[PDB]
Amino acid sequence: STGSATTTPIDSLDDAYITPVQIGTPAQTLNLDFDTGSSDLWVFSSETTASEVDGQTIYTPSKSTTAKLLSGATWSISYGDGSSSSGDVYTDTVSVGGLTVTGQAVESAKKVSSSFTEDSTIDGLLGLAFSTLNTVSPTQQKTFFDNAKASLDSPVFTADLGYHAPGTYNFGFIDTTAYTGSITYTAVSTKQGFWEWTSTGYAVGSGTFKSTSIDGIADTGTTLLYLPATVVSAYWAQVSGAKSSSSVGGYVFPCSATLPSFTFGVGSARIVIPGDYIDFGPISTGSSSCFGGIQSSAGIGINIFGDVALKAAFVVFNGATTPTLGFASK
Ligand SMILES: Cc1cccc(C(=O)NN)c1
Repeated sequence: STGSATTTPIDSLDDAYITPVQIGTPAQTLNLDFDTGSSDLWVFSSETTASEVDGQTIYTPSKSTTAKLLSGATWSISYGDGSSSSGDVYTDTVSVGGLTVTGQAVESAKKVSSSFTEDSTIDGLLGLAFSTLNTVSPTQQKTFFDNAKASLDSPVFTADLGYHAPGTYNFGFIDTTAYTGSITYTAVSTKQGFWEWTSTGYAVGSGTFKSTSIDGIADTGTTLLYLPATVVSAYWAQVSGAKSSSSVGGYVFPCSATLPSFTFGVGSARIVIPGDYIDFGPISTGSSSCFGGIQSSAGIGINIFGDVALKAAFVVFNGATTPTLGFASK
């Protein structure tokens, strides 16, 4: 089997991407945020505290003939941006792009934090990191990909995120028409539950390539590119007027400035992030100060290849017995 679904930015800045997901019988279609940095599939639901729901589409398990309470199960998750959600669990049929899993753990939110309430476009998350990060207790549950894996033609999924445009998640196959050149594969550590790998270095604009190991995660659920402070300083030093602002919480620049590209290494291969990808617009409406898409990972504890980086590439998440990551230009 295979599946193929279109993923769509939620706003004009590509702050996140939503993918339609069919849950239950008859199908309830929810728009979920596919997140290779977490491992819970959770949704706004009929059980979510009423005051915390504002425009989201909800899953109602009582209306699904295939929904079964996972008795005694609870879940509770906190994300890197300080947001959080929690609730109980049902198993139900879940389909993505024609690929169907039965008995998928669907985590029903009883509580979500303010940032989820305030974003009407995201109806929940679909985690695609390793199942060892799943928060369901007392019995940890498997991700959609983990459950689908044995049935897939090939044990892989791919992320092809668009720049200010729709893209694609495929399951079970590699679309050889979706990238240029070759796919370069690189080693993955699963020890922290993430798609964790080591970049071979970077360059800024037309600058020479600095060979240096940068350990980080491929994380579709994170908007920006977070790298060591040395690397980020070297990037913004090439942008006239750029400054790190403690009041804003990162690097900002005048948008009258032209942004250089940023290149990262994948083995001997190179992925080039165009300068325009690194522009996240005015810090507040009407402001001439724009927020940077490359920020310091200092204090996060880990480097994060988020959407800014991944949308410059065709990315293979290879879930073979020994997992690997593949990157191609496109
Ligand atoms: C590195 C890290 C730490 C905490 C949460 C996340 C996550 O959920 N990413 N989408 C990632």
